[PDB]
Amino acid sequence: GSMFGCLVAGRLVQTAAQQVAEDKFVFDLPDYESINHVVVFMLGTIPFPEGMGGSVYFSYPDMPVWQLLGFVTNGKPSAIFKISGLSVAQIGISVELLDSMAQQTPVGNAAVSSVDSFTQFTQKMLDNFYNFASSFAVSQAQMTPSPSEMFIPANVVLKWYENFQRRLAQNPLFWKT
Amino acid sequence: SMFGCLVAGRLVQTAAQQVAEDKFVFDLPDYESINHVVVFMLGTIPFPEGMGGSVYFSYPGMPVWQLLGFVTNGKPSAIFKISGLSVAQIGISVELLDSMAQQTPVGNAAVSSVDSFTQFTQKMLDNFYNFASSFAVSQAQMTPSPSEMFIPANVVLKWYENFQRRLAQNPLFWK
Repeated sequence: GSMFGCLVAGRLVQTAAQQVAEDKFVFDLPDYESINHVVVFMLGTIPFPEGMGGSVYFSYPDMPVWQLLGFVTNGKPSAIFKISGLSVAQIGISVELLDSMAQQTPVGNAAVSSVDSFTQFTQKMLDNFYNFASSFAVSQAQMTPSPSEMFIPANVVLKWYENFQRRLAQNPLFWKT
Repeated sequence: SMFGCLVAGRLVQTAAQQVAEDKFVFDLPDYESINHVVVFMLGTIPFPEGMGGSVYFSYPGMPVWQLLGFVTNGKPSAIFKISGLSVAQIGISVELLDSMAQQTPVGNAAVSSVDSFTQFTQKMLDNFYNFASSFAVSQAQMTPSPSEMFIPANVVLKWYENFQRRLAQNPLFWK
């Protein structure tokens, strides 16, 4: 039956999926270049049969190409997936065996966490630093022997970042007021 | 029922509590585990012409409401970041679109607060530079390590001055 919902921010919820098989459902995403995230969820009307779950796929025609985004289950009946990166795209939902889904690997870049904003900035801050500062990095063997010339060890970046991750994992709001 | 409400990872709720002829409420248990909430129109009942929906969030402390954003006929769905400010509430108030136009949502789909995230970026920048600066060493004081790379301290300072200057002009210039 009709057990799935598909949502793109700014548009109306889709609840009528084309059934391309007994265990497969497909939504169309028109003008998908505009879309960063998709919300896929169970309608709450029909649960997954025993031992079953949902494998969520995305497809952009080039012909099609199905990339595994993640999963939807009875205990986790909704998810937000990032579509950015990878006119009419498709969202596919395959009803699979749970033990089969357990051996599948969804593409990284698809998962959305409560920490993405903080992680994205910090990584881009350090990348920005690297691209700028590494052009000036030198080994000791390469230095013009100036006794008072000040330097900063490059490996402080990794030590700061590793510390940042530990602090972020323990509390995403360690920095707040 | 006119609206749908979804905490990402949980089951969608579609049975809003009408508390007034123009206001609707969803109850959300355990808000400490709530990160993303999706509020949308079911597509059964549209707003009357000239009206829209202002979405508010309340968290206990004692209940304080906050403007998350809007859902309208023009934009029938919206995603809101919640983590960052055990039962919370999503409130949907039917308002004039002209009234909603002068309201300022604290939130965003990516961050709970535009101003709190600005504070985050500024603190991370300062914390990183402060940490890195601490290890400043003159060539006279360096202990021989052939496989270590060193950055000129003035280059590090220049990057820091550049980054905060650029972060000021456009807080999202990095992305």
